Amino acid sequence: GELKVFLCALSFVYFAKALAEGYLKSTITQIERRFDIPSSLVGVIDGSFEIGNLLVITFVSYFGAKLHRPKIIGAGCVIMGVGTLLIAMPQFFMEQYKYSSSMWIYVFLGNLLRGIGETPIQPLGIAYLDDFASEDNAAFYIGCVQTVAIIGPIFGALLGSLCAKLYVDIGFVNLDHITITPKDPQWVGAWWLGYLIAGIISLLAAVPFWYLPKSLPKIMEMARDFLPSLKNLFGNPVYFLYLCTSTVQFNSLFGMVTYKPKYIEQQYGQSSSRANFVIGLINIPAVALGIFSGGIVMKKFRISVCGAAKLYLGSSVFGYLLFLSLFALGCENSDVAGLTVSYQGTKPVSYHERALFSDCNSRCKCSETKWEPMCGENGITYVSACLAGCQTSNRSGKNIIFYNCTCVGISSGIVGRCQKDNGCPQMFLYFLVISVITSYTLSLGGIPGYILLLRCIKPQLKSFALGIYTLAIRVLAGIPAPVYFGVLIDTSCLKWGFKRCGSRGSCRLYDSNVFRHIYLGLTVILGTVSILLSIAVLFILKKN
Ligand SMILES: C[C@]12CC[C@@H]3c4ccc(O[C@@H]5O[C@H](C(=O)O)[C@@H](O)[C@H](O)[C@H]5O)cc4CC[C@H]3[C@@H]1CCC2=O
Repeated sequence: GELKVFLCALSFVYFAKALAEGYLKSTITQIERRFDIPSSLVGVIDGSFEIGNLLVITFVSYFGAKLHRPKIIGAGCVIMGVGTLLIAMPQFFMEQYKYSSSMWIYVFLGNLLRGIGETPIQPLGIAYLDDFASEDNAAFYIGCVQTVAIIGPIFGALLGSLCAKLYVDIGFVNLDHITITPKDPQWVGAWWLGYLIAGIISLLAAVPFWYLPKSLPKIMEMARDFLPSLKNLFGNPVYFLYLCTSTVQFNSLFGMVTYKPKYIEQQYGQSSSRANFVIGLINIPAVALGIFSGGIVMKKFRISVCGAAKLYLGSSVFGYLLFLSLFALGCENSDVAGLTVSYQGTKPVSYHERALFSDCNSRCKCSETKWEPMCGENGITYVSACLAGCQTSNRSGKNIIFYNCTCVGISSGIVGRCQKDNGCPQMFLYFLVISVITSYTLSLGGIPGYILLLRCIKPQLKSFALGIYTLAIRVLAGIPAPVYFGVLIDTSCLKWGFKRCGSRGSCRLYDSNVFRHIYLGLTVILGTVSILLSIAVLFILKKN
């Protein structure tokens, strides 16, 4: 009765939190077309969240275990809603839009408060759900909660896409005078409406926790016992080894997921939409289904702790074994003159021989920086039409065709990177299928992980363990994994882009072989380390 009510309230809170994070991610990304934002501002916006969450996660998890957990969760939800509403404050204060000073403080404070209020949700909520539920149903409840958490960001991104379709000043200025269209690239959307909706939903999600009981059928002592509790948690070998296992596995998973869309873009030549669509709307449902399936399997067969560890190890092994198969599914580099091939059509050229300037385009004073893709009738892609030796351009229908191009004749061409011919879409189909299966298999061992985490510690330290677990994920896996993955990937960049100010943008073209090698190898190595640690965990469990 009351347990189901708490489960529903926690699921709604998880949905609201994930919707807020997904909307933030979608809006920041989609605002790029009009407002050229420095890479520092987006980084600081994300990092204020991290500081706010990490500074209080441990204290809330520990000092809130014996307090009124539902009321602390409700207060955290209220703080999250207040921060989300504060994020949208600058809209009401800035002047009407017409087509970094004293205005981003609102955004930073709103994100800081949101990160602070996010902390009591997972540790205290999961501990409360586990304490008063039967041993069989705890896994199922945690599985449902984590499935909702995984699903949420899809709804957040959908809300972001819906809001970006509306004009920024809707309600403030009559839309009849507005003559601009979203296709016109001076358009900016109503980013504040989604933040207001997310804040309202987060505030409404805190209502049920005021009526939930403290338990189902002082601070000085906590301060004194904090250190012995930490020693007991780290004195437990199962907990420490599973913490290391999860840290390494999430180091692998965050790196794989973060740069998966870019890997698809560069390896298989797919468009920007084609990759984000198959990642957000295909792999995330697979992850959610894997989590739910793991929870259902744990509940139905009454799998014990040893069985949970065995399932974790098996899921990890059978996921990374399938991920190893992605090495075979690789397309070769597209024929690009001056970077991968020379203007004479020679097969791969070394580093020292990069001949962006050639004899055929010698009469052409071209700029090195711009990247406008085009390929001629010979099937060789060129950096831009200027370096192709083209003299005249004709606009036919929706396309532009360049004539009298000297380099290709060594003479017509089309704009954009024309497709890879030697069966690359066929390989892309198998890559997509194997990636979906790998994501499902790897996410299958998610709830057995939590069961292993909760069934091998003394109960009065469940909350203070879970928070540490979360603190372990963000400090060691959530934050670092994108950084060095991106660095090692960018070591394989052949041509860099630039922004309107001069700082280098995202790399426009990578070497397919080195990119695939690094991206798959790092993930597989981290997965192998995680598998070894899981084997150690299973052996220690069998010993005890
Ligand atoms: C970032 C954001 C979209 C853009 C919003 C914005 C956009 C512009 C802005 O002011 C302008 O910023 C420029 C910049 O960008 O450098 C500076 O050059 C200008 O001098 C400054 O007048 C302030 C804000 C505050 C809220 C921001 C939103 C919060 C959530 C979101 O998605």
